Amino acid sequence: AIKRIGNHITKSEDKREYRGLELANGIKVLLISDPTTDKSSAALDVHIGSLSDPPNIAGLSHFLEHMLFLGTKKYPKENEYSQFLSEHAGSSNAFTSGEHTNYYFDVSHEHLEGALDRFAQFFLSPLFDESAKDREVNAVDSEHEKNVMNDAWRLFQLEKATGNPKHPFSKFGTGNKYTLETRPNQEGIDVRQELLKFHSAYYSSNLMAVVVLGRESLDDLTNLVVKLFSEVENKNVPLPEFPEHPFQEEHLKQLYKIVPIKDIRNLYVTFPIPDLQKYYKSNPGHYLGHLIGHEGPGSLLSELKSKGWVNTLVGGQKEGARGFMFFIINVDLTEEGLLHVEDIILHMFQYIQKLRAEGPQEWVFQELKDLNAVAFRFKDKERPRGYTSKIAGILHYYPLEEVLTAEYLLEEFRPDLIEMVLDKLRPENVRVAIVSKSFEGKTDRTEEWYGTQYKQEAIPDEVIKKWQNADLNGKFKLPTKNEFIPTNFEILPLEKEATPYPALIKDTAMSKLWFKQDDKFFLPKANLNFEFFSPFAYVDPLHSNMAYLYLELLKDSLNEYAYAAELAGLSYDLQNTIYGMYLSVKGYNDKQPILLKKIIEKMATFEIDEKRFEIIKEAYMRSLNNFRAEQPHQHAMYYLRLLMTEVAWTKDELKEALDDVTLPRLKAFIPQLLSRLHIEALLHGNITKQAALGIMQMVEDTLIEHAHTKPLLPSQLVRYREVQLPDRGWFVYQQRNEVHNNSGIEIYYQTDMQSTSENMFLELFAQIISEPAFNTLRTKEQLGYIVFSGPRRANGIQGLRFIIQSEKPPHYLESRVEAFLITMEKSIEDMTEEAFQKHIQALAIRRLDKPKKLSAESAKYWGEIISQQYNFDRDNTEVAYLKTLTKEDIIKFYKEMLAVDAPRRHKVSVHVLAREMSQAPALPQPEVIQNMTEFKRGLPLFPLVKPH
Repeated sequence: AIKRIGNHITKSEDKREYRGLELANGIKVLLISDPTTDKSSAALDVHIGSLSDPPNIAGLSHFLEHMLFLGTKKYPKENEYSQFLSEHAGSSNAFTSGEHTNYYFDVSHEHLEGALDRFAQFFLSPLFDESAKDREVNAVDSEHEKNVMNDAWRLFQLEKATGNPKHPFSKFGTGNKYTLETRPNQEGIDVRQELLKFHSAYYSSNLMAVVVLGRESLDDLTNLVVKLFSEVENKNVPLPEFPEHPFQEEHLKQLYKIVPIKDIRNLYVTFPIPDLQKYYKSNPGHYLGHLIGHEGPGSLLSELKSKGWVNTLVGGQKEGARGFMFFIINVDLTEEGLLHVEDIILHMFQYIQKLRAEGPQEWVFQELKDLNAVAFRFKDKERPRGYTSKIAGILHYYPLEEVLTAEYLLEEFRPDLIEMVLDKLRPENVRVAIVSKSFEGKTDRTEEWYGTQYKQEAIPDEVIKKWQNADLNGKFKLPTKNEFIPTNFEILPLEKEATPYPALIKDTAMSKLWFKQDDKFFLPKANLNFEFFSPFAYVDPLHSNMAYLYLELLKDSLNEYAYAAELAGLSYDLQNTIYGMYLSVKGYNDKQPILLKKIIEKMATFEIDEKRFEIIKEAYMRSLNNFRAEQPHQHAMYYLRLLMTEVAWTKDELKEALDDVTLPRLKAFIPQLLSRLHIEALLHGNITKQAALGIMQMVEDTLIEHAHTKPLLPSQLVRYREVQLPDRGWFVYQQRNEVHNNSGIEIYYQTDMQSTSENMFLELFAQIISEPAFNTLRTKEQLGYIVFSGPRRANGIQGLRFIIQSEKPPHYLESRVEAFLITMEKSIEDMTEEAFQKHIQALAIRRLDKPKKLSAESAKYWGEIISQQYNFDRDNTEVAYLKTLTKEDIIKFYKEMLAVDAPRRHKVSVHVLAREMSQAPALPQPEVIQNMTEFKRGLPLFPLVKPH
């Protein structure tokens, strides 16, 4: 079905040449040409989802697109494709939606022909082997098993599940092992003959969406792949649509009271709405999402904050099926926000009435049109993974020139659409869902798969009647026009000062300031990473509690102003560290000194409300004891950063210390905190050197203006040290989770500080323990799913750790860890020069890459500024050291540091018990650890690093 069509594609700043076409067998094709990209890619999306399954077997298309990986007529071996992307660093994956299933992969540089040769003939010959089936059923069951207690997918499926049992929306997407293979054979149904049925009948027809991120040209890749794709044969399967929303009045105007897993409280408002996909030109859904969840003066959220009932919210247009679509409003609840919900709904109806008074607005449409104008015009680049799959997800509805101006460009104003959705948004169309933990003994209708319990209990008419007629206005106003719109579009020419790295352009006894500007990237955006530094931050639980509650109520106050900036592409973040408080602003070049001036002056002189303080106290206090409940890999990493620092406060003691925190103590504390402190900042983007000096001066002068901050002396530039191990010891202890029936472990190894040898040693060892541990332990030995291996780099200290959550005895697990160590030990001496050379070159390309997004490289540089290293030319350092390595060196690495007969043994594991609690030698005995403090009492501390 070899057909070819291309022309100019509206592609914004980008240099990547593009073409789109479509083959006569129903395959959407996008041609990407770029002569400067390393990794080439391609990604096929079938416009068939898991709602198109047969009514008896769930996740059948899901399981087939799993099984469509393995086995061709040309290469019937199992991982052959995948191993071929293990040769050249590729990483395929695929995902499934209600109407789509989307394969995607990449490839090293030019090797596309191979993977495409191993990818095209999936349609001709599926095999359905022994091993594929018998391992993939375990992979699907684990895929569902990690989705058992995940509350997002849980509440997702609960939305999926409380509808029409007749609508094909009512299919179960993933499927566990009970529905996957236990259900057909107990019914006598052959799984494989169905697989052949499903593959033959459904897949082959139409609605594919290929893209090809290639780095050759357009024409040569074109007449390769059109030729290469004629074996897919059209069958004319019609386009699957739904002519009605699944809520045919049995389920409308309804409430639910839901008990979650994590102790959260949410209220959910849902509208099933027909499609406006044909109206992608005018797009009322952006207007609705823009207008509903707005946060300004006279807004709904301003009143709910003003009554203190809702902390934060998100609502808006939810994408759905071809026929129907959704419209959500999801709000947070306080105590009597849990108790006085109806009036909240009344306030929502007042906001609806506000929308009913002014009707649509045009200056809003021009404003949002200009925002998407500029913002679509100024697009940076694309991710070689994820972007292509996303566009290919949206590629179904648009011609080959509309693939970029997808929804990110709007032509026309259609107030009749706004009249339609205004007419749609009525108390008739509301779905309600209450999320609270306290509904025990009260909910009968239990979920079948997951097991949550709920009740219908339809709203009586008195509330309804009062809801329709009483839609009036109180103190609600239209959201004022933005003023943070930019006119700064001027590219600043690079100066005589052509440094490739930020120089210390300003030094005081107060601060230290680093700055660069983008020679490559050329965007009107900038980064800001202010860090407040204070002794008093981590001194105790009590002042740290006050710091967290301070910054919480700080952002909570300044949010209602912040929303217009956040809507414009002006981000900020207040955070706390072990050091002090953490600020990271990022965004455009418009009101940068101005907004920053406001921020600094606001958190400089800041005030507190009473009931606001009560809410921040109670709410984070409720957020405290949730940290018993997380997964033990997360909990174990918390213990890892617990043990491997100098001082560390546990979450219980920190939890208990809020029993006495009153508002006057904090309000006395605050300027004392603000009395002295340090700021050290990295500024990166579209400004100048002298204006940066003025911005810094501005900031510190603003501080001295408010709280009369004076500089620090360089003896209170402290850092935390890290714990020495007694050179031969292997120490461990255990904690116990209540909820999970799984044990976790993290297996720490102190090598050394980052010296030039140790970086390439540990990196090389990390890659050689990367793939075979995934190959033999998690895959082959089937230990668990949360199996993790690899490096640890913290506090200027290298490390090696192994994160494994499973249902095993942990010492049994240790024994096979050590067995894997012996396996690797033997696997060392078996290395040829090909493993050697390909392995170190793949390590080089893993390490070496020039940054694509400016926000990424700033996070790396920032991550080095907080670690006080600053050696930005570590890359040349590492590559120059890398050429000087042997294999016997890594035995020299192995023996004294890693082996069991080690004089220099620095071994340590961490156990985490489960809820209820092939040959290994005799390792030495561990220690019991009752008091971690009395443990750390007599233990040495590491040196710190000479800063580059």
